[PDB]
Amino acid sequence: GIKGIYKEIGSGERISLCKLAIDHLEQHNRPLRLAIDMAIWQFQIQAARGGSNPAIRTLFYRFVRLLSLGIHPIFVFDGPNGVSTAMAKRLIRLFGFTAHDAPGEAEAECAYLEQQGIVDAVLSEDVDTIMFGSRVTLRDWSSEGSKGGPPTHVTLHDAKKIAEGPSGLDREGMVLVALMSGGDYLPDGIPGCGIKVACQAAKAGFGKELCRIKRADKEAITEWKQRLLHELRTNESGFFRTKHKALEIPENFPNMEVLRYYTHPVVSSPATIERLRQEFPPSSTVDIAGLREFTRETFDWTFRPGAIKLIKVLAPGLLVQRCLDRKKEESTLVKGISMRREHFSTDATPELRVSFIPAELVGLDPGQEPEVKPFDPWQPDLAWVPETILKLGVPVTVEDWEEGQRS
DNA sequence: GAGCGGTGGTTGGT
DNA sequence: ACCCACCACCGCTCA
Ligand SMILES: [Cs+]
Ligand SMILES: [Mg+2]
Repeated sequence: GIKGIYKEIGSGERISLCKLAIDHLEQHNRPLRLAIDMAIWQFQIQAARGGSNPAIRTLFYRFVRLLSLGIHPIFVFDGPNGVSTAMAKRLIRLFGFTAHDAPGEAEAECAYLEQQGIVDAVLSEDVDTIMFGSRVTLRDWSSEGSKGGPPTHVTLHDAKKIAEGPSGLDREGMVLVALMSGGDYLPDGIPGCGIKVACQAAKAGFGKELCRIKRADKEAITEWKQRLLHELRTNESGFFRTKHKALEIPENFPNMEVLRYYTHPVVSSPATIERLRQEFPPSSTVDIAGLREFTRETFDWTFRPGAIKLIKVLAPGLLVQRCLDRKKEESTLVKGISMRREHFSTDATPELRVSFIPAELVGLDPGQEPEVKPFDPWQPDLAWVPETILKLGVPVTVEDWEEGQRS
């Protein structure tokens, strides 16, 4: 669920992470904060094959991507109300990211962080998060189009734009379409009533009128239900396309308790949100010797090769992350810039081509582990890094480069 | 989760 | 007793 929702609210805007991240960093003068439901991995991560722990491995590579976007993730886990939590939590930590346990459903807790200002956006499996208070929700972190390769884009959904848009659906309206047409907890709903007639009741306000009703008031329900049931068997207001005389409404319906599960979901306590306001983001500091230990054991990246490869794979990410904390000791991170580009894979975010020493940047020496065309972690390597990030961490190397081009 | 073609049911009109 | 378009529901397919 919700089956067929995107025909009503639109498919979302397909934008890249880079652009969302650098735009935010430009307007708000600090990195984008993202609550990531941990359910997105389950059925996207188990397609890698070979080696040791391919599921954990793609998680590893996506975390290195999150570093290179300069994004501050908080990773959210379902509570009591394939990829292993323990592992995963340990790797979230080695990367200097944050792991958060929801009291109840992760989707609900995410939306709640966003609406409390702990994060600026939710990245989820779908837009269920909108029924839960979400305003800016992402889905489908994935390669762009048929270009089969790097996962660079997400699909962005904007609750305020949807509610104003052709479908008019808002949080209270969708919730009504979930009750009748089916959701996670009540996959049935009103039998025989699907998305098209449910969206027609939502734009007739029936979703507002019910989310405003307490469950105690029993008198108010019947007036609402009898009213709704009457427009259904008659279509007196023209609320719908046709008339549904045989569309049976169950006695239980509406199930307020299931309704309340959306309108007042089990989310963290106020004290938890307070703790979060002060502890997130934390000191984003990647544990280098920790990742080394992890990768040797988890991925069988053993001895010098493994060390080399961990250096190559993590150095561009560590450069971005170092830039956003930070005579000319800018050189400790960047040796030079060679070129500029506004590539479509970032919706044309300006990038500069930075030269750097991988092994020096990471801090590992491969000669201190056993030795058993090639990549030399002491030669310069070259990454494309967003300009806006370079001007914050290495301002004078950008200026020098900028003067070189004028000349 | 989401798309897609099929199937069977409801409505309004032939 | 038929069509007709629309819809809702099913089963499969890809992750
Ligand atoms: Cs239904
Ligand atoms: Mg869901």
